[PDB]
Amino acid sequence: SSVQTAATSWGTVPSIRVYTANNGKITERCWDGKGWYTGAFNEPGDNVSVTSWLVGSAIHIRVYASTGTTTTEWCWDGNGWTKGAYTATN
Amino acid sequence: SSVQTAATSWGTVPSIRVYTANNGKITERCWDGKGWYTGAFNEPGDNVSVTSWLVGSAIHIRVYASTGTTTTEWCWDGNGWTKGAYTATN
Amino acid sequence: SSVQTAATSWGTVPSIRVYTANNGKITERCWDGKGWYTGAFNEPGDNVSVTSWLVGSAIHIRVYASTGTTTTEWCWDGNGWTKGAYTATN
Ligand SMILES: OC[C@@]1(O)OC[C@@H](O)[C@@H](O)[C@@H]1O
Ligand SMILES: OC[C@@]1(O)OC[C@@H](O)[C@@H](O)[C@@H]1O
Ligand SMILES: OC[C@@]1(O)OC[C@@H](O)[C@@H](O)[C@@H]1O
Repeated sequence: SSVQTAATSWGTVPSIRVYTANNGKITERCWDGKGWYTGAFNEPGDNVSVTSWLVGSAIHIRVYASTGTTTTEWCWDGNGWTKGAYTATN
Repeated sequence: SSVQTAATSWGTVPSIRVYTANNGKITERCWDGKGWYTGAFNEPGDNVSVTSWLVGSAIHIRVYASTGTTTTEWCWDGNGWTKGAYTATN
Repeated sequence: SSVQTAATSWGTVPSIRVYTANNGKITERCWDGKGWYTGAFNEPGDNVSVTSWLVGSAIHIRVYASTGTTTTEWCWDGNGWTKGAYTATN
């Protein structure tokens, strides 16, 4: 068994976020051009995917964390992570 | 065992598509700014990845669905899903 | 058990890169508008994710290859793949 990752990036420098699912926990490593550091995202999950988009200079991130058949969406919109409206009927 | 997801997004609103592989079947949930709904994509696969690109206002999506060592590419180019030219020698 | 893929794309044609983890090995298939071909990326790993960004017309790619709890970052910046600075404490 190996960890499972998901990655997103924005800008030209760039900024990168790498999410790793490891033993049921998803953590985040961050690059903003001057070294990797540990991000504020730490949530349960066995599987992770991510997407992001810019609006001007403002980044928006969506992380999809799944355990069993339940997927939880986590949202970054400039001022902290929040749970999103995503639902699915798996 | 957990489901496995892949996500893409475009624009600023934005639009988001989340693909979930669950028990050998890949389905699609969609956001266009006003609620999540079930998309037209429903194909067999144990693993999924996705990428997309805009040409002006027109979205193009590629979904890579894998079962065993066989990966099938599915294409959205504005008027329905079609099988793509992707091949690999896995 | 199925192979596991990750995909990225850039431009409008577009260019696409699809990475496949298969039996501990990650390989790359490439589209630049006129057929799929095998890319120069061939590295060990049981899991793969990818992100990319344009700077003008220059593509930059980051591939995250994981075996066990160890993730290795591979970088394309226009002139060959190189190992990146990414670390994590998994
Ligand atoms: O500046 C770092 C940070 O705020 O960037 C946005 C998100 O990736 C956060 O989890 C992360 O801590
Ligand atoms: O408007 C929704 C839709 O047409 O958007 C493009 C694709 O994601 C389709 O599967 C989906 O049904
Ligand atoms: O032109 C093809 C190529 O150079 O494109 C950039 C990377 O995807 C490489 O592995 C690949 O061989």
